Amino acid sequence: FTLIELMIVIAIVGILAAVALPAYQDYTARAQVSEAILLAEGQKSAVTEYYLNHGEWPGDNSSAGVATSADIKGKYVQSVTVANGVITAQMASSNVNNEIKSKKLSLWAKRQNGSVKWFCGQPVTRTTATATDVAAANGKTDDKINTKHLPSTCRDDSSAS
Amino acid sequence: FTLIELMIVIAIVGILAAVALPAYQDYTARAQVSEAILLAEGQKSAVTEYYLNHGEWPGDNSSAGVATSADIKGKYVQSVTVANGVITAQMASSNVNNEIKSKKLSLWAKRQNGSVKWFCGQPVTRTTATATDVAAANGKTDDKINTKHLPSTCRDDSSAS
Amino acid sequence: GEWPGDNSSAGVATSADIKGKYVQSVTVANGVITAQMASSNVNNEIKSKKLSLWAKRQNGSVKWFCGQPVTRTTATATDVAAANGKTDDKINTKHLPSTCRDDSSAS
Amino acid sequence: FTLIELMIVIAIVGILAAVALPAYQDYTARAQVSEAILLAEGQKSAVTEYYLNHGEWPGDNSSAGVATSADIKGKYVQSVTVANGVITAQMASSNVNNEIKSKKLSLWAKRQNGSVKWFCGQPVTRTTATATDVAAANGKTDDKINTKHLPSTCRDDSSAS
Repeated sequence: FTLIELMIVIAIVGILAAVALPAYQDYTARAQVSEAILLAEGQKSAVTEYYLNHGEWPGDNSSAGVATSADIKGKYVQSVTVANGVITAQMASSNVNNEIKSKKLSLWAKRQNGSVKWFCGQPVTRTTATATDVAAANGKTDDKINTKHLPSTCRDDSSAS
Repeated sequence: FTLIELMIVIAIVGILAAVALPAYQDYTARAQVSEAILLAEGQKSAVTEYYLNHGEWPGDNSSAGVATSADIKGKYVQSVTVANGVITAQMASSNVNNEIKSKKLSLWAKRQNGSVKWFCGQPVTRTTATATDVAAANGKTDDKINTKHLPSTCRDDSSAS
Repeated sequence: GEWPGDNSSAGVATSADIKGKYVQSVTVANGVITAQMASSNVNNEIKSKKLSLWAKRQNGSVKWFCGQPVTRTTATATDVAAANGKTDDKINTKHLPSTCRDDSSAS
Repeated sequence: FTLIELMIVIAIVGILAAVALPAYQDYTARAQVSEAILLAEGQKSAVTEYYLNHGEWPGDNSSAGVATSADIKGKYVQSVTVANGVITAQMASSNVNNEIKSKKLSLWAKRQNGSVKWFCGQPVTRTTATATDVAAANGKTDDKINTKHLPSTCRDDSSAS
């Protein structure tokens, strides 16, 4: 009945190759998400510049005069969009974490002691291109990204100022 | 007693998920610190200009006529200050490396073959707005930042000339 | 262009700095870094043992080496010296895995 | 023999912390180099002015009447020199990329449809202060800087006209 001991070793192996893997489709997502974060970053400039020139954020890419929603893109990026200076990009719809598939988070800068502070966080939009305060246009959170599937920092709401 | 071998694999896992992570609260700090570095940089201009116009550094932001201590700020920046042309900003007091929480380092330019050379390094202050030589006003090193928690370069003392 | 003679040359966590389980020292030697086994709850054998970490400059930048406690001739240099500590801290290549079997000579 | 799998993970870590870092002593150099580029720029004016006034470049700083070789300097700059209007500065001899340690590249403007075009590139010198064409005085390329360790643009030879 070392066989048991064997079948034990079998048994413990039996229930050892199942459900012993947390959150990795969760984890890949973050980077897979974060890949999307990497792109619209540059848009912030003319967005600022537009705000810099004018004092008002650009209502969008085109207000800024820059690459629109369906513009600048690639892997994990099926849109890149500005909203009254609030910039946003979307996850791809495949080869992703099945979860984060096609998700976004906005990028909104509200004026500081310094110039302004952006925010890597939830899909939101600025009340006006003129304003700095932005609105949590949540898109029923689909594009919104799990703060879990987000890293610790990039967990911002429109409220972020 | 493959169970041992198992419990070994357990055991080696046992003492594998503890203390195997150096210095990352240390590392984040650097950037979290370095974020603070990013801001007072612009102040150097009028500071120079003040020194440029006058031949004397500005005793501070206000001597220069520029954004004071509690002026220009944001994340990881709970002050930004000039001291006889020596400029300094402080770490935030939260969401930081618990270590570097609320820390500074000065920025002091002393006149060159060229114009002058600044220094990213420890909270210090210039002897006079007129001078270039600066004093290692150390604030008991709290605001002073760990050269470890600093990157290799930004390791300057008032002595830096 | 020179390695740090140690943690402090680098300005970083010294020998008795960064540590925990199975780590009773962590030390740099002219850019050659080393840590020691604990002195208990270990393999009674490997109890209190080390192996250095030395990078010598490449076609690429440089290549480190997980292997025996050694030290770099100079902080300036890349070549490192097999400061062997009478092999106590040195670790059995058997009690080491196949890869982490490097001597100062490793370049 | 998950131990193997372990020692594998060890092994792959074994040969993972060695030689997996290209060209960064190469990269720092560029900026460390480029720092040196930043300085002699202003010399171009009186150099031009000398050429502007006269029609001839200044044989040097002193011909122009400006800050000589061992003049204007600082970090990564252990000389700044003009050569018949061709200006040049040298890398420091420490705290640098051990490679680029003490290296130069000239700065030579040759007359255009417009006025003239300078060139950020290899240590060279102008045939005459009167001329525009410059000579690839190469100093056995030590001061000359690796086009790799240079950025893409600043890759000019005396021939650059």
